[PDB]
Amino acid sequence: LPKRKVAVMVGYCGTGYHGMQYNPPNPTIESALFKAFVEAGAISKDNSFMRAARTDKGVHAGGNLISLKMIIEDPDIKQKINEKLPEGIRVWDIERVNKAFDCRKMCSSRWYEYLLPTYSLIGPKPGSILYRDIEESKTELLDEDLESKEFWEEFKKDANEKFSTEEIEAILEELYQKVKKYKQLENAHRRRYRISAAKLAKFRASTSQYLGAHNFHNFTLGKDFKEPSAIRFMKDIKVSDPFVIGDAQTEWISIKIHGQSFMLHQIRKMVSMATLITRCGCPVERISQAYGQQKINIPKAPALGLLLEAPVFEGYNKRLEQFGYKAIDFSKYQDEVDKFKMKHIYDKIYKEEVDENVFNAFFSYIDSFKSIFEFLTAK
Amino acid sequence: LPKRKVAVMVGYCGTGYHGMQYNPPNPTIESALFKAFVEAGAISKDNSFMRAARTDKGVHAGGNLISLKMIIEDPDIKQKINEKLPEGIRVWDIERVNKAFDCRKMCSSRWYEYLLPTYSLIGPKPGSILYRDIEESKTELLDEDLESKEFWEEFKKDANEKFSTEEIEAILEELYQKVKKYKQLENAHRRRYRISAAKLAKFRASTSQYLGAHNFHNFTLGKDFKEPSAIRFMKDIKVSDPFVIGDAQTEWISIKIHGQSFMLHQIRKMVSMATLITRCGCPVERISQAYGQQKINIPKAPALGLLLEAPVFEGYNKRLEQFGYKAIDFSKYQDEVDKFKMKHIYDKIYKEEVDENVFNAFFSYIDSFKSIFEFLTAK
RNA sequence: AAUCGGGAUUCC
RNA sequence: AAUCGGGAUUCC
Repeated sequence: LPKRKVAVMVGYCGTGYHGMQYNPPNPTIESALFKAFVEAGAISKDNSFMRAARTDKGVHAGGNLISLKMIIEDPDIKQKINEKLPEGIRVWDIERVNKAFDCRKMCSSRWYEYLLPTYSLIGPKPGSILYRDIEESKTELLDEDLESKEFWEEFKKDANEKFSTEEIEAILEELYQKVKKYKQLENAHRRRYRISAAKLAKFRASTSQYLGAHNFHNFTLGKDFKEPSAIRFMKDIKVSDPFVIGDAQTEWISIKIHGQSFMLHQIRKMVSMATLITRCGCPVERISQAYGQQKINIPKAPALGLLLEAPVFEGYNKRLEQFGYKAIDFSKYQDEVDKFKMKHIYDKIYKEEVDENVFNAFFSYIDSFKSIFEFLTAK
Repeated sequence: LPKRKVAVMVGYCGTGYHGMQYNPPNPTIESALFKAFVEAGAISKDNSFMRAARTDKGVHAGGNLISLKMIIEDPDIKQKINEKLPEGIRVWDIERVNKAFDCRKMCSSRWYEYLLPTYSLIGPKPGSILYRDIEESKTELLDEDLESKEFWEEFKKDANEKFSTEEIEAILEELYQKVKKYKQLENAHRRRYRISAAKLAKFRASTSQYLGAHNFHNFTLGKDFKEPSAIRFMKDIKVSDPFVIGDAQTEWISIKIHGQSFMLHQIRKMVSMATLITRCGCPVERISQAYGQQKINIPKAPALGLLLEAPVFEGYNKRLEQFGYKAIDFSKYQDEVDKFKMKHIYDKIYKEEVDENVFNAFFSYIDSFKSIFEFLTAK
């Protein structure tokens, strides 16, 4: 059998793996793919290549690309690779490429998707360091939050009807059980929340303010203003209408992002900054100042909701001849990709939000901390 | 089938797991054991217990204890659990216990074992921040290192005979390949090393200075002097004679430690401090001052060499009646445990040292850093 | 991606 | 045990 270069389109669930890039001994998506290539009979041995995107730990992807030389001679090869692969990783197709094709260089654009529970937009709890800081803004009258005021007031109403004035604001048998029941009560109060139209409008205003070509040095752990890479371009960004899904009936929103290229954890930093602005009520224009002088520390959002929709290859497509090599279009798989998304990615995100408590953790930590200086009605 | 409380003795390889304690969704030794209990038919469902030691991520254990109620009615049950378990986790035996038995409380003592490559004792490289600091000690004449002087001089001799004055002390095709070949040369020079008797004597002197009852606040990430837990007692500690094992013919030493109880990463902090004292040549008595006033930051050693030999249960053994319940003695399995050690733990440590480059990483990082103030011939 | 020094949260 | 703010190393 001869060697033949080829490109493999793949989809996977990022949960339970240490990223896309091969990095032993920790199990990675590439490691599992390689293990499935020798079980189907397309790889030789020893060692060896490129990839469209290097998705971080836990990040899923409806679409990703690898490029390698394999024995593409068996008519039923992709079926064998899929039978030798776990249910959470699928190979959509195997299309041939040329020697000039570079997976990292010829990546024109990228489509990402972030699932976000709507209760992430509720303001901080009374008694938190961020609330008292926003309260300390009672000098310069900023924004006022009447929505989260009624939410936390209703939670305090429910707590006094379920507890009997237990000073359970202290921890380190039944007191453990009391505090756990209290935390479960807060989590259920968050999961019962239904977002308004004004909060969604503010969130979409910030997301729209992300659009265009800007310096994104404050949305990455990297060099500052006078760096080349910091300038990047967002082509499209859309926050979907909220929807309720799951047994717990949590409410979610889907943020679809279209970009040229991306920095380290740029998407998560952007989504976190948007949620932080929407939460306290800081002026939406304060996001533009994040492009400005003073460097700020914004923590990136949980990687659980991050999902790489698809990489685009406009440059390689146009430069392709009329006959001989097919174009790289991910829209030609939308049926199987949508089914796999719904089954293995989306449902896993819902279950892991309900159990692993990722998004509750993230914002219970934001209130106890650097980034407060930006959203403190003064910077 | 009725419920029956029991204690399971277990052994495992820590590589590829996130610790002993059950912590989903990350795969743990307890998670794999539970998955193997329902595949053999000893657990019901839903959820649920104690454990002798909570071994950190990557740490292996020739012996560990769990306690749970299971259906111990099938005569060939342990064989089924072992057939339903990966090769890297074994159940040695399943002996019954009483309701009073507490795995964490009645743990009398613990035997740990650390495998350490001898090249960890070689002093810092010329041009490192720690060398120049030890060089800055050319005022107060401390210790002088003639052993590592000839080692690094011989490496510089070999580099000039293999390279042609390439200023490859700069990085960020072939220059990458040049630097990689240079680093492989340094690693091979370390692996060819054979420890002397004086260095081993100094290492054993420090290890012996660990013995007795002392305040170990500087050997844990925790509270300082005026804390209760900091006082702990070491009963026995022995560094074995060096031995050469493996295809790469690396030289190792085995440090066996016997203690009452242990703090967070106490063993690794102790081993790292011993190696740090032996390396630069700081006075062995400086380890005693680590029990003293000034708090110091000592980084814990790689968890790869750490191996929990066995927990002891002297209190539960003596308080046991003459008939009815068997004593918890781990020495009754030494054959199978030694075979499993040699095959799955020790060989894995050797392979992971050669490949994953753990111990080379650790000490190449010590030279570039807080802890230098202790071993700088002045504190 | 992994390790380590500290600071913080969630599950333990 | 996991996440995050920075500082450092190893493999990339």
